[PDB]
This record gives sequence, C-alpha cells and structure tokens, in this order.
Amino acid sequence: AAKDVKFGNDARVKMLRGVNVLADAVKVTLGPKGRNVVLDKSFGAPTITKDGVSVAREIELEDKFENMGAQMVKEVASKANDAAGDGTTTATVLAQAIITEGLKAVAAGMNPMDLKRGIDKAVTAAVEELKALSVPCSDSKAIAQVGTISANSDETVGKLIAEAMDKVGKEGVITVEDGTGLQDELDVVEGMQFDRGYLSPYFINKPETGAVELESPFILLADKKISNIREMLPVLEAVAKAGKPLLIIAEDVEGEALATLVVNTMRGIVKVAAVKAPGFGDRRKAMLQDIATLTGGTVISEEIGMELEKATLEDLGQAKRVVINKDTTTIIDGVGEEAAIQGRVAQIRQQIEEATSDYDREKLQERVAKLAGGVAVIKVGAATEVEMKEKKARVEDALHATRAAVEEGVVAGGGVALIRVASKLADLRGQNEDQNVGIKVALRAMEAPLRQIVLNCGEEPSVVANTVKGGDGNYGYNAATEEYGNMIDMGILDPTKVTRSALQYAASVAGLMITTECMVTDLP
Amino acid sequence: AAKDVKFGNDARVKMLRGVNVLADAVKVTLGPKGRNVVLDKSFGAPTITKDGVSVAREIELEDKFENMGAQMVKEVASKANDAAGDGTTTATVLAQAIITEGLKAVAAGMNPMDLKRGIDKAVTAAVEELKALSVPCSDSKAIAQVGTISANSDETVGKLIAEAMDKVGKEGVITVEDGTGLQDELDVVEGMQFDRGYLSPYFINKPETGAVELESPFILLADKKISNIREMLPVLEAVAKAGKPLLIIAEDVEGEALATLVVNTMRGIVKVAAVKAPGFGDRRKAMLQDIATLTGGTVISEEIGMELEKATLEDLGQAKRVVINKDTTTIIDGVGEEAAIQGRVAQIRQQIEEATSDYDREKLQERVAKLAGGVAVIKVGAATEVEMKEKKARVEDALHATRAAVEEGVVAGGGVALIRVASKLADLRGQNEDQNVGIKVALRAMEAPLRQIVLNCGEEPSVVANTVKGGDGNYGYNAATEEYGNMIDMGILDPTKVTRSALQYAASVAGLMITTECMVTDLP
Amino acid sequence: AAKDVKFGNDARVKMLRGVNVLADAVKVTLGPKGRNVVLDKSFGAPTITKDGVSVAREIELEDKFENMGAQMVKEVASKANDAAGDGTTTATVLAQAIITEGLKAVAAGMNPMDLKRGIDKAVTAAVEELKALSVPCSDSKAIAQVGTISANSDETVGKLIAEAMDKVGKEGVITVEDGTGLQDELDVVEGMQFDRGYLSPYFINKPETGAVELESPFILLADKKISNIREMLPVLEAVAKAGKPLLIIAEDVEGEALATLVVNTMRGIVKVAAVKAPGFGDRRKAMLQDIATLTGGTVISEEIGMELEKATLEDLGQAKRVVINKDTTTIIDGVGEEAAIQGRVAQIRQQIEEATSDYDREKLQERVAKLAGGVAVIKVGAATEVEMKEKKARVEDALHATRAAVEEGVVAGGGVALIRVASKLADLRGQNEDQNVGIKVALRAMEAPLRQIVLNCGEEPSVVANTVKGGDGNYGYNAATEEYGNMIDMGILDPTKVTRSALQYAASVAGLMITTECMVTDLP
Ligand SMILES: Nc1ncnc2c1ncn2[C@@H]1O[C@H](COP(=O)(O)OP(=O)(O)OP(=O)(O)O)[C@@H](O)[C@H]1O
Ligand SMILES: Nc1ncnc2c1ncn2[C@@H]1O[C@H](COP(=O)(O)OP(=O)(O)OP(=O)(O)O)[C@@H](O)[C@H]1O
Ligand SMILES: Nc1ncnc2c1ncn2[C@@H]1O[C@H](COP(=O)(O)OP(=O)(O)OP(=O)(O)O)[C@@H](O)[C@H]1O
Ligand SMILES: [K+]
Ligand SMILES: [K+]
Ligand SMILES: [K+]
Ligand SMILES: [Mg+2]
Ligand SMILES: [Mg+2]
Ligand SMILES: [Mg+2]
Repeated sequence: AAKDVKFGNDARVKMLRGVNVLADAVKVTLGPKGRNVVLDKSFGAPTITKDGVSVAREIELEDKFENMGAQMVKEVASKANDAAGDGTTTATVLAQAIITEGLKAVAAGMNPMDLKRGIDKAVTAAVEELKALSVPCSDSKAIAQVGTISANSDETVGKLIAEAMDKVGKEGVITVEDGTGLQDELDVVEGMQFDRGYLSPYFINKPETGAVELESPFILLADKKISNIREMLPVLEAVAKAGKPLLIIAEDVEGEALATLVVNTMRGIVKVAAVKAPGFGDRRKAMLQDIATLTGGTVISEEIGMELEKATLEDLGQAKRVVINKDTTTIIDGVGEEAAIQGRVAQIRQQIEEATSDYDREKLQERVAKLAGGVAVIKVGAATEVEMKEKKARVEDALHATRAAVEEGVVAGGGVALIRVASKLADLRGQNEDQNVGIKVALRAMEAPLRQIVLNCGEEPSVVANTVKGGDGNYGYNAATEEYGNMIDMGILDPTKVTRSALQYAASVAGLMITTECMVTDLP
Repeated sequence: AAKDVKFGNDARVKMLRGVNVLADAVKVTLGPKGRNVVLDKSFGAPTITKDGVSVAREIELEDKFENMGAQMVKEVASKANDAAGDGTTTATVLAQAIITEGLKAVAAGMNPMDLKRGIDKAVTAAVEELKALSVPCSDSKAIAQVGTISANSDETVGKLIAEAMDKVGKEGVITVEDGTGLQDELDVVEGMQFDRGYLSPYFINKPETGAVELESPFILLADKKISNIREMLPVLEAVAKAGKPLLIIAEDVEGEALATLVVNTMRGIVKVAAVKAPGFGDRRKAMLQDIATLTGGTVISEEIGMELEKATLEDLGQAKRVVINKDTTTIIDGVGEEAAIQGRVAQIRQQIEEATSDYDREKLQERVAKLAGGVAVIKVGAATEVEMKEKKARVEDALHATRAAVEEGVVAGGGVALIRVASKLADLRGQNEDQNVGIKVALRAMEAPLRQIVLNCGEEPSVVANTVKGGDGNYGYNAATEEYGNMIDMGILDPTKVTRSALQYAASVAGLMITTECMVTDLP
Repeated sequence: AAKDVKFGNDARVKMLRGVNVLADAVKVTLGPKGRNVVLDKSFGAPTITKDGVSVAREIELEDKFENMGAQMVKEVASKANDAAGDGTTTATVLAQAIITEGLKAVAAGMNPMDLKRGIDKAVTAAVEELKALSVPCSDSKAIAQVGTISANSDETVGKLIAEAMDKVGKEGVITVEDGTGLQDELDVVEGMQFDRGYLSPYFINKPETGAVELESPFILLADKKISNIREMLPVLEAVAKAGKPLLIIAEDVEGEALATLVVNTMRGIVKVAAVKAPGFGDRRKAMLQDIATLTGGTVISEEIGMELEKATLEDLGQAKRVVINKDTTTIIDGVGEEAAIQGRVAQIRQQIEEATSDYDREKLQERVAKLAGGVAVIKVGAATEVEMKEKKARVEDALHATRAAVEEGVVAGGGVALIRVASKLADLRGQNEDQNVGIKVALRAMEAPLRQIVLNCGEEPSVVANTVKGGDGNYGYNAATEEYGNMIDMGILDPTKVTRSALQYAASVAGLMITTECMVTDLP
C-alpha cells in the first residue's frame, strides 16, 4: 500500500508528541504521592493502578506517526520492568527528557549522531556512578524500606517481604498472591511438598482430615507405571516383613493393585500411601531423582537395568514423615544423603545458568528451593477486588525492589542519587561539541526523576530540586514528608539495579530516537 | 486501538456522573416506602422489582467513562448482595455518598490517597461500632421482624421464615420456591428422602398412589450394578427366610433381575423395592455411606474386597419404614447407629470448611440436614407472574436478612444505627488533616441511608434526620409509619452483618475511587 | 448495552399509553355488538376475529416503554384465556380501567403501594361477591344460553354444546372442529374405538366397506411383538377349537404370521382380525390394560411371568363386537368386569390429580371417557375459510363458557353482575386513605365491562349504566336488544369462573403496574 512519510522536523514533532503523551500518562503515578490511573476494561470492571510500565503498555494514539513513536518509547518502561520490575516510571521520564533535549539540540541545526554518541557516553558514566553510589541493602530493615518505597510507602509490605526471604532463605522461592480476607499473610514450606494426593481414600489413616500419613516411609521411586502386585510381591513382602509404611511415588498404581493395597491397609499387612511421581516426563524423572537424593533411595527405571520385581527395601527411598492429603504429599525430612541434595541442586543451578527461558531457570530454582531450602508464599488480602489488584501490584513492585536491592544495593531514593550522579558528570565532553551537547542533553535529563516525584507532591520541583542539589550525597527530598534530608536515613531506598536499568534503557532508546530524519508509516 | 484518555477533574466528573446515575437508579427502592422499577426484558414480559443490587446490575451508560465508573461502583451492591443478600441499596447509597464527599474534598486541591486512608480508618471504626451495636436476633419474633423489614414490611414472610428454621432446625436447609396457588407454603422433610423411585411398578404395594412401601426394610447398599439374580441368591434367600421387605439402594437393578424380583413380589417370595443410589460417583458413595450410617448397613463395594454374593442380611441396611413412590424413596427412621451419622456429618462439615465453592459446602450442608436434622421448603403464591417474582424476591431477601440477623444480630433499622455509629466517631482524626478530611467524608456519608429511606417516604430527610439524631440508640424514624421511636421495638430490624458488609464494600470501593487521576478507555 | 431509563411520571405515561393501546384494540370485540378485527397474515389471507385475547396477543409497539407496558398488560387477557378461556376482553377492559384510575391516584401524589394493597383488598372482596352471586348453570338450557352469549348471541352453538355434553356425559370429552359443508355437526362415540385398523385386507369380512368385524371376539392383549405362529399355536388352536373370532391387539403381527392368519381366514380355520395396540409404551400398556379391564382379559407381557405360548382363551380378552376398518378398531361392548373399568379410570383420574401438564390430564381424562363414558365431537361448517375460523373460535369460546358455567354457575351478564358486586363494596376501606383510594379505584373500574359492552352497541354507557345501576340483581342492559331487564331470564349468561378469573388477573397485574417508579430498557 502507499505509505505515509514525514521528513525532517515533522517526523521529530510527531515523535515528540507521541513520547510526551506516553510519558505524561506514565509519570502521574511516580513518587510516594503519585496518583492512580483508572484503566477501563472492555470485559469486566476497570482496573486501578499506580504502576508505571502498566500505564505505559496501554498507550496508543490514532495518529500513526505519534502512535509508532509512542510504540518506540514504550520500550523504555517495558525493558525497565523486564530487568528490575520497578522504577519504570523513572525510566519513562528519563527517556522523555533525553529525547526532548536531544531533539532540541537537533533543532539547533547540528548532528544527531554525535548527540547519540555523547548521550551514550554520559549515560554510561552515569550508570557507573550509580553503581559506585550503590549502598548494599541486605538487612531486612533496608530491604523492608526498599519494598516500602516501591509499594508506595507501605512499610507492612516491605516488612512482610523481608520476613518472607528470611523464612524461605536466599535459595528459596518467594511468591506474592491474593488471600481470601482483607489482610496479607505469609506461609513458608520446607522440604518436599508435591501435589500428589493419595490414589485411594482407603489409605487415609486420619479421616478427620481425609489424609494419609506415613512414618519412616518406604519411598518406592518407580519411573514406571506400577500395575500388578506380582511386580510388588518381593518388595511388598519385604515391606510387610519390615512392617514400616511404604510410600508410592511412581507414575501410578492400577485399580487392582490399588484394591489389593487398600484392602491390606485395613487388613494391617502394609500401610501404603499410593501417590504419583511429581513432574511429567523429563521433569518427572527430575522430581523422582530429587526425591531419591533427599530420601537416599533409587529411582526404579528400566533402561538402566532393573525391575520392580527386582526392587527391595534398598531401592525404596526412606523418609522420616510423609504426609499425604487429598492433594499434597509432603516428604518431611527424607532420610537420605544431603550430599546428593547439594550435588543435585548444583547440576540444577548449572541448568539454570544454561536455562535461557525464565520458566526453565525458575523451575530449576524451585527444584533447588524444595531440595535445598524452602518455599514461601505471600498471600495478600483486600475487601474488594480493585483494591486486591492495586495492593497486590504494589506488593510485587515491593518484591522486585527488595530483591534488586539485595542484589545490587540501594542509593539515595526519590530521584536524588541521580541528581548527585549528574553533578558528578558536569564535565564530560565527547568527540566534538556535538557530542558535548549530547552529554549536556543527558545531564539535563538526569534530574527529571526527583523533579517529577516532587511535582506529584505539588511542590516547586525547581526550588525543591535546587535545595536538594544544595546538599549532596543522600541529602534529598522526602517527597511523602515534603522535607529534605538523607534519603537513606528515613528509608527512601531504591535498588541500584532499578535505576541503572531504567537509565540504560532510556538512553539506548533516546540515542536512535534523536537521529531520526526519515520516518515512514502507512496511509491512514 | 487508539484509546480515550482523560486527566484531572474531567476523570472525577465522569466517575461521579456514572456513580450518581447508578445510585439514583438503585435508591428509589430503599426503605419500606421504596417504589418498584420495571426492568424491560427483550424476551418475555418486563419484570418488576424492589431489590437494590438487582437494579444496580442492570445499569450501563453509553458514555464510556461514565459507564465504566458505573462498572466500578456496581461492585458495592454486587458484593453487598454476595455477602449478606440484603441491604444492597444501603450499600449503594453509602458508596455514592462517600465517593461524592471525597471527590469534593479532592476538588479542594488536596491529597486523595490520604483521604482514602482516613476513609478506611473511619469506616473500620464504624464497622466496629455497628458490630458492637449488634443486638442478637435469634428468637422467631425478631426473625419475623427482620423478614418483615427486608420483605418490604411483610410480617407473613418473616413469620414463615422463622417457622421454617423452627421446623427444619438450624443445621437443616430452608428454600424459598414457587407455589401453584395464590399463597405461600412451608414444608419440612425429615430423614433422607432421595428422588430414587421404584425401578418397577410391579413393586408397588399401594397402586392407589402408585408407590412402594417397605416396613423394616433390608437396605442392600450396593455401589455396583446388579447384573444377575445369581449375585442375590445369598441375600434374597436370606431375606425370603427373613421375610422382611428388601429395599435395593444400588447403582441399579438389571431388567432380568428386575423381572425376577417383580415376579417374586406377586409370587409373594420377597417384598422387593428396587431403587437407585442417590448421587453419582463420589456423591453417590457419600449418599450410600449416609444411608448406611442411618440404617446400620454397609455400602457393598469391591475395592474394599468383598462381593455381592458374599453379602448377607447384615450388609443389608435396616430401616423402620421406607416409602418409595414413582420419584422419591424416603428412608423414614433408618434403624441404625446415629453416632456414625454425626461422625459422617462431622467429616461433612470438615468438607464444608474446606469447601470453597458455595455449591460444595451447600451439598455437604444438605447432607448434614438429611442425616442430622431435616429439610424445609418455602413456597410462594401469586395470581400473575410479576407479582410472583416481586413477592418471591422479597421473601428471599427477607430470608437472607433473617439468617444474617441470626448470625450477627440486628441493630437499629432504617438508617438509624448508622446515625448512632457516625455520632460515635465524630472525633476520629487520621495521620494528616488530609486523613482527617477523609474521616469526615466517611462520617458525613454515613448518615445517608436514613435520608434516602425517609425521602422514599416523602418526608424532610433534613428535619426528620435531625429529629432522629436528637434521640439516640434505637430512637429513629419509623419510615413506613412516618414516626420517631425505637427501631428495635417497632419491628424495624436490620442485620448487623448486612450493614457491616454494605459499609465495608462501599468504603473499599470509594477509597480507590477518590484517588482516581486518569481514565483510559477505547475511543468511541 | 447502553440502557434507556425512564423515571417518574414519564414512565407512568408510557405505561398508560401502552395499556390504553392494547385495551382499545381489544375492547372493540366486547359484547354481542363487538366489532371484528382483520389481523393480517404475512402468509395466507388474514383472519377475522371477535375474540379478546386473540386480539390482545398480537399487540406490539415500537416504543419500548409503551411496548413494555403493553406486554405487562397483555398478561391479563392471556391469563384470563388460560384460566377460563372466555371473557378475556372483559379482563383487559377491567385491567385498563384499574391501571388508569390507580395512575390517576398516584398522579395526585399519594402512596402507590398502599393503592395496590387497597386495590387487592377491594378486588378480593369483589371476587367473593361474584362467587356468592354465582347462579348454577348445569341444565342444557342455561348451558345453551351461556354458549349463545359467548358465541356472540348464537343459540345454535350453545344448544349444540349442551347436546354434546348430553350425548357424551360429563366424564366424556367434547371437541369442536371444523366440518366439510356449510353446517356444524355433533358426533358422540361410546366404548372402545382406537385407530388401529386391520393389519391385512384379507381379514376384511366386508369388502363393500373394507372393514373387519368380529363377534364375541377373543382379544389377545399381547404387550409384545407377535412374530411366529409357533408362538400362537396354543392360542390359535384354542381359538379354532373355540371357533370364536380372534382379535389381536398387540404391538404387531409379523408378515409370516399375518400371511398364515389371513390364509386361515378364507381357509375357514380362524376368523382373525390383527390390529395394533393403541398407544406407545406406557400409554400403549395403559390402553392394553383399559381393554383388559373392559373385556375381562389379561395383558400378555413377559415380566409378570407368562408368555404368548402360555396364553389361552382366558388371556384372550372377550368382547361382544369389535368393528375394525382400514383405520379404527372399535371394541363395542367388551364383555368383561366393569369394576376393573372404574378402578382403572379411578387410577387414571388420580394420575390427572398429579398430572401437571394439561396434556397429561387430557390424555388421562380421555382414557376415562373411553373406558367409562364416551367421546363427543363438534364440527364447524360454512361456505368459506375465514368463516371456518370465526365460527370455530366462537363455538370454542362458547364451549369454554358453558363448561365454566357448569363448573361455577353463572351471574348477571353484560357486566351487570359486576355492577351489583361493586355496589356491594362501596364501603370498603383499607389501612389508610391510600388503601381506601385504591379500593375506590377498583370500585370505579368495576363498572367498565357493561359500559364498554353498551358502547360497542352504540348507546350512552353513562345513561345506560346509570339505569342499570338504578335496578339491581339481574336488572341490567340487554346489549344486543338495547333494552334493560333481567340478565338471567332472557338468556344473557356468563360463567362466574370467567368473570372471577378476569377480575383476579386484572387486579394482580394492575397492583404492581401502579406502584412502579422507574423503567430500564435498551436504547432504541
Ligand atoms: N517517601 C518517599 N520520599 C521520596 N521519594 C520517594 C518516596 N517514596 C518513593 N519515592 C520515590 O518515588 C518513586 C516511587 O514511585 P512508584 O513506586 O510509584 O514508581 P517507580 O518505583 O518509579 O516505578 P514502578 O511503577 O515500576 O514501581 C521512586 O523513584 C522512589 O525513589
Ligand atoms: N418500617 C420501617 N421503618 C423504618 N425503616 C424501615 C422500615 N422498613 C424498612 N426500613 C429500612 O429501609 C430499608 C429497607 O429497604 P429495602 O428492604 O427495600 O432494601 P434493603 O434492605 O436496603 O436492600 P435489599 O434490596 O438488598 O433487600 C432498610 O434500611 C431498613 O432498615
Ligand atoms: N345480549 C347481550 N346482552 C348483554 N350483555 C351481553 C350480551 N351478549 C353478550 N354480552 C356480554 O358481552 C360479553 C360477551 O361478548 P364477547 O364474547 O364478544 O366477549 P368476551 O366474553 O369478553 O370475550 P372472549 O369470548 O373473547 O373471551 C360478556 O361480558 C357478556 O356478558
Ligand atoms: K509508578
Ligand atoms: K431496596
Ligand atoms: K370478545
Ligand atoms: Mg517502585
Ligand atoms: Mg432488605
Ligand atoms: Mg364467551
């Protein structure tokens, strides 16, 4: 089809318009006094959000040029959320400021490519200064403060998140979800707990709970479908002679074998709980070997060279307690070597490092968390459901900030460390005065976050930012409190990863955003 | 698609317009003198209702922003009906009042999120004051009065409701349904009566009713398909020797054994009634175990490890009387261990507490009702159908309010206890003057329900509400009578649960409603 | 979708407009001088009708709100036809008058629900007065008069209807159909006559009519398929030895068996007429048992414990005469126990009592009428097809009125007994002046039927109704004769059921029609 092309300043005007629209929509939610953006939903009820990339990803314009400029500027918030999951509004504001200043420099009749070169130089130096200005955040206090700041000044959320990684450990998994009531809560799970309920309620030794519990159980790890008691005659006779409970973690147990086993349960012969092997296929064998490592047993497999009729007490993994309910089979203290546990989680972490999909690395990380540490779950509560969504989003922003602050540390919060960094780079010069103008573009843009945070509080971002710049280090502006002081002190803490990724993506977008000369869309 | 985005006071104006439209439609039905609304039906004749959430759920606007604002405000009535099933119009009125006052506060150029914090603080205190002001409603008189008030001043409805729980007991089930004549009706059923008619009319011992009746029956509980009489030669010989009637509650009886048994019936060998096991699968096993508990029998199964040919008189459950008609089989006074019934319904109640779906907990509650107490049914009568719908809806609203009043007690009805509670909180102050103004928003909005109830009666809500506030406690306005006095005494009873849930949901919506800054919807 | 909402007096005006349109279309057919309405048929020629509910059910309005009110007011005529099948125009007129007067009362600013309460009170009293004013219509004279008035002053129709129940008896069934020529026809059928012609023409003992007739027939009631003579060797040998004609009422007789039987018919061995068992399944067994009761025979079925090869003369039911033609098999005077006939029809009437569908009770009443009484048919003859339609509908209205008058009696015709009833209620007062005004609304609306009937006759409904009210009892206005005088004596009779149901449904609709405040409908 015939295309629609804008050359020269017109293309830049469309770009600035789209970028400004998207950034104006995003930035109203920045800072502790940022407000919420109500998003209509064609299906169901509208949502209420204060997240930056959430607002950014919903922005499209009817003007094709402005729309696709907004499409290119949405990448800043999208990638900032992708990296750190927080500070997306700061990324959008910084990108818009860099783009505007660089376009103004282009409007002076000078090379945009050297503007991009200088912008990249200055922002690289600024990211370095942010990383060097990083102060570690590994104490649950500062972690809770970081989560607070990214939960829109919510101390309870950051506190609960710090308690969550405290309960689960560093190698454990922390999850934020909804609770049923109006209040949030945290639960941590240690050892193995896999959602494989008993394959028959007749195994239930505690009908008041509808659950099976086995003590010092024999965990027959069968990477096979358990069918005929003739397969289990040697092993189940050996277990009845042993008398201790046997736990079935296999592909399944058939109806006739299940009938024999259940009958024997109230015949008193064998106290067996039949459940399935967690995972499916490769992950099924992964869980099977995981349980074997925890319980010191062997996975009954056929291609390796043994049979179920060859299985005896030794092939049976051994645990201390295995609680089976209608859904979960919790191997509590699998009686087996820890050494195979660390070796398994080591191969698992090697897989994580070789896992490109976040899904793969996360599944393997959860394999570690079950096998090595624990699993913690945060439930969040609210009376209504828009409150549910907003509070859960804030709690997960807090989670992202807490983890990133554990990762890289923190800096002076509220866009103040960026002001310090910009003060640290007022001297940088590129290859030509054009690259120097690009550096000045970046430097002028670096003070936008605090100014926008303060503007969301309704002060003078000019006067307030000036007073903040008057002090240095962590001296800033407590935007929620409307005061100046050490941003680290009162707990205005932002992860260095958050700000660094935001700045990097903002500059990387703005560098090519400035150098646009020919812009083509389709005809409307 | 290109979106339609709004900022500033325009967003709040659109929110307020949609919310006001929805609440104005809702509140014409509040109070004893509330009027009805005809809802047109594209299919069939239009309907007439005085319910609040029913009117609320039908409201949508052509204006996208106002329409979706109505979408978020409809949540108040929807959730109030979900929790309490009554007082939904009061919830809508309270939500609209809080929203309007908080938006007015925002219009003063002041912080909305602190308004939300103060509103939540004041409303939590108000819910506490309401619950502390709860007076118990467990006697049939106060139940009748609650049903009266929530059936639009209909004493017959609340009376029938109190009589219903009196007949069925508290663990029993009460249902409001349609009657054929011009009048309401109440029926209670004891024991199990399960809709499993005789599998053959030749079993009918009373053809004048076309029904089978067995006395001291042998209840063969066989969770298996009867396939040949050869399966029943042990039990049928044992019963012909016993001579007492045998009742079959099995999976089914095949046609050949059915023919043999029917022949034996007029051959006089065994007095047979063949019916099926109520439920299907797991619920079928549940019903079979229930019948076994009451009748002192055992469900014939093969996984447990025994055959029907192995069954004898003992495996046949025993009752006092079992009446089988073309549809139902009523095990009247199953002669068997009650203790197993209470243990069974205890496991059933454990399931109820572990039943998240209302369907699951309700099925298990009915299992309790049949096994422990009884089952009650309320009918309703009318000449035409719009009358039928309006009356039955009033009866069910009254049922919901009576049960909520049994649960949490009652308070001063007609928007009066809310006035007392608001008077109890005139002092509360939040974190800042912003939260204080939010608390005052909540306090000012708390008194709206009396105003709307009085206005639906056509008085001066100002002067009448002032006179109501002049007295306290249960002194208020008898809106139907258009007089002042004790709300509790004059039969003006509203459940504390109803008002508490209404207030909670109204405030929880209004809190984020106030903090709205931007709207994003599709372009029209 | 975006809704169209009407509040207050706009909604009331739209309701009244729809009601008025529907009632104006209906009432032109009221009285002996009601005028006919051509209803266009998109397929075929339009019809000409003087029926009230027939005109009412065709009313559709483009205005959603007027159409809404019209749909709610159509219920009056629909339910009046549903209950009594007659006097539907009177129901529509009464409902319109009550609605108009109640809307006028509400337009005075007074409480609508109390108006509904008073209207219901007054109409309940009026229905009681109508029932107390009922004078029996059981003799053929008053039946003919009721039919005449409800056949729009057609004595032939009511006469034929009285003759119809005279020929068929009260337990019998009267049916009105159209005839072939220009004259109506009445036919009565007694005993058994089921449309099961001979299975083969070689059974025909009278080729001049193509019919089979058996004298003292042996009725083989086989609830089974009859296949091979080897099944019938005992039966047919027993018949040939008995020499009596053998009538087979079974599922069928197979082609080889039929060929052998037909051969034997002109071989002189057995005079067999093979016909099928009337009904299908349960109703087939019901017909078989009815014939067994009438003919003193036994139904051959396997599940009781006998076989066709076990059948002999005793299992062969016995009749006096069975006339079989190409279609029907008429067991005329089945010689057998009448006691089982009355017991069976008593069970069938029991089934009527727990028959929910009108089809169920109709089937069962026809079973009784065949087995106990008779069956009657009324034809409708005329030169053309529109005359078919009009005459048949008129005759069936007359039939409905005659039966309802046999049921509850009659009252003064032409809306005069209603005038007397309203004169008997001029004092009723409700709980408040609002209920009193509702009662007065009902009383004022009560005189509408006579006034509209007279207006259809072209007199002064004012002066005429005033003169009617001046006299009392049966003194009224002979609308057809344009004269005053006794309604009962000169043959103006209407069922008390018709008027009572009409008034009840009119008030039941109008009660909620008055109290509505608001409308909800889709946008046009
Ligand atoms: N009490 C406070 N005083 C000063 N600055 C604060 C305060 N609380 C938060 N901030 C700053 O404001 C921002 C927090 O706002 P918000 O959490 O809504 O957005 P974000 O962290 O930039 O992005 P995201 O939408 O991805 O979570 C951060 O830049 C933080 O440093
Ligand atoms: N006779 C009365 N005197 C005073 N207040 C009354 C009287 N009857 C009802 N009320 C009050 O008016 C309201 C009853 O109105 P209505 O029953 O139509 O709606 P609701 O209870 O708010 O909600 P729902 O539509 O869910 O049933 C309640 O707030 C009740 O306390
Ligand atoms: N000769 C008459 N004198 C007085 N009133 C009469 C006379 N004939 C009929 N009526 C009255 O007119 C009505 C009968 O007319 P018509 O059969 O057309 O209407 P309907 O009975 O209301 O309607 P439908 O049979 O369609 O339900 C009755 O109210 C009857 O009392
Ligand atoms: K944000
Ligand atoms: K209401
Ligand atoms: K008519
Ligand atoms: Mg944040
Ligand atoms: Mg109510
Ligand atoms: Mg008639």
